Amino acid sequence: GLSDGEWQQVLNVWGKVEADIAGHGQEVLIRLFTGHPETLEKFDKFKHLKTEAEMKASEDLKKHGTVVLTALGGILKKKGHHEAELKPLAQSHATKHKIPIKYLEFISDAIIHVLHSKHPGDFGADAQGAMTKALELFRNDIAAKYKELGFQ
Ligand code: HEM
Repeated sequence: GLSDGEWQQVLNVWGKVEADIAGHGQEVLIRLFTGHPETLEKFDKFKHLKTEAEMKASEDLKKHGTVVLTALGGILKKKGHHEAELKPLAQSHATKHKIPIKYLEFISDAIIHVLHSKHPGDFGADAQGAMTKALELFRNDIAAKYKELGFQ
């Protein structure tokens, strides 16, 4: 649960992402894959990537980063009223992709890391607080659907 002022911070930060969605999406995925190499094994289309240089050169990885962040941005713009947008993603991630909730924690922290890396000194303590709360809400509502499905 976020206040109006917190949502305002979230959507202000998101404007930074929307200025270069593919570059942010690329770096988020590279941070996830290099920090947590077990996550790469969930992607049949990226498992061939052995080095970060290969990851950086991959146009399909940048494409997938655009898909991921476009979906997250659509959810964030709902300011918590995201049941319809979140349900299909929870279902596909539990039943088809088999993504444990832990990996959603990993990517949440990766988003925070990339924001500081690309906007050093321009991602303030209030903005980090609000973004973290928004990603926690997203993860918690997915977790509720995972529990319904019995997925671990
Ligand atoms: C911010 C969180 C994320 C968002 C919004 C997101 C969004 C999406 C979307 C929109 C798709 C395509 C449609 C679908 O299959 O449902 C997708 C595919 C996928 N997601 Fe996620 N995702 C997230 C996190 C992750 C994480 C953490 C992993 C794994 C570590 C992951 C693994 C996958 C895989 C394996 C695919 C299928 C890729 C394919 O082969 O083309 N997702 N995701």
